[PDB]
Amino acid sequence: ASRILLNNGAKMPILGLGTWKSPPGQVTEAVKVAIDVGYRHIDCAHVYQNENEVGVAIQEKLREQVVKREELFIVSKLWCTYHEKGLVKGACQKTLSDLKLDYLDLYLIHWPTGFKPGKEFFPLDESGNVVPSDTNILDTWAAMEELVDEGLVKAIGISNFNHLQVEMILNKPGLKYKPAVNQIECHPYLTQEKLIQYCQSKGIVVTAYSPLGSPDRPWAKPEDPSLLEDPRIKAIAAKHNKTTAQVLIRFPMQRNLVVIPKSVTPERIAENFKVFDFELSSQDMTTLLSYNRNWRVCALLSCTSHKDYPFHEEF
Ligand SMILES: NC(=O)c1ccc[n+]([C@@H]2O[C@H](COP(=O)([O-])OP(=O)(O)OC[C@H]3O[C@@H](n4cnc5c(N)ncnc54)[C@H](OP(=O)(O)O)[C@@H]3O)[C@@H](O)[C@H]2O)c1
Ligand SMILES: O=C(O)COc1cc(Cl)ccc1C(=O)NCc1cccc([N+](=O)[O-])c1
Repeated sequence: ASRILLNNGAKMPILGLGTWKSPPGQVTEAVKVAIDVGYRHIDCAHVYQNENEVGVAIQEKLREQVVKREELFIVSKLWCTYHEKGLVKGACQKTLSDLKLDYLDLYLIHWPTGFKPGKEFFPLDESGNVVPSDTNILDTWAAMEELVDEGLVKAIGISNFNHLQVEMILNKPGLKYKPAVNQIECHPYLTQEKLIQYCQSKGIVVTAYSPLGSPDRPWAKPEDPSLLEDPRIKAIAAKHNKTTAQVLIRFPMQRNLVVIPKSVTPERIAENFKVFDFELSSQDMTTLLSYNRNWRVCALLSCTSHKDYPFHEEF
């Protein structure tokens, strides 16, 4: 199937286009190309500073009648400086206006860590620690629920929540809507088995981010492993007559995950979508899982003393 059923009763395309790092001068064409070659899910965020340009492409393909709005699944995320109850609707509405949408299919709490509101996305103290917000994830969640009840978003969810944090929301007193999605880092070097089964056992769909290991991440170092260049993965790809990226994308698909590879390269946007006509064997799957090294693209030293920092816990 190309879509997975969420606990809100809506269907979500299991392949989407990521947009973090997509330059504002190239992401309009990248999203236009993606829609033209079949993509119906775009992963966005205010903090990525390119929603206006992504929105230009969405609007143009709607206008061109390449796609209908109902056929699209647009996702964005509440940035950390907007966890306060009074700031959530505005933050959502700014994203909607930029994306030139009247609703989002899914809106996520981007990180469990709330930061001091202001112009700065990472407000810092003199020693470089991030300045927290005294807002907690359950009050932020109640504000997310209000967005559903106002018709601005069809589904709400979370991202980078560890299993204790997911658990806290599922056990929130008065919980009105369960999280539909937990969007987390996942690839053969960070296979996430425990957190994934926990979420799936609760009816929470997991989206895998950085599925290719985010080779363009701005903090990359030489010592770092490289999925795309791992000869063991290259060999599985060769066997299947596919590219390494195609294998890295099909892998989470077969674990019942949604996956959101990013590219601004038209040829790779198309390649990355051509993953619905081959199957990895159980053995291939277990082999790729065996490459786990608990290696994370996404974690910040500036946040490690925040009370809600998600990655001290095992999972
Ligand atoms: N929730 C959050 O905290 C969070 C965090 C990180 C990421 N995400 C989302 O997840 C998306 C995907 O993660 P990501 O951007 O970190 O990295 P990614 O998708 O793992 O990797 C993107 C890198 O791979 C390259 N690439 C793409 N397709 C390729 C192919 N077929 N062959 C060779 N190289 C290829 C891209 O190059 P070109 O673009 O130059 O083609 C780019 O440098 C993000 O864009 C964002 O939407 C969410
Ligand atoms: O977060 C993403 O979607 C991708 O990563 C980005 C993207 C942009 Cl535009 C800016 C900054 C980041 C980034 O440093 N994310 C890591 C991060 C953030 C917050 C808290 C944490 N944390 O660990 O508590 C980690």
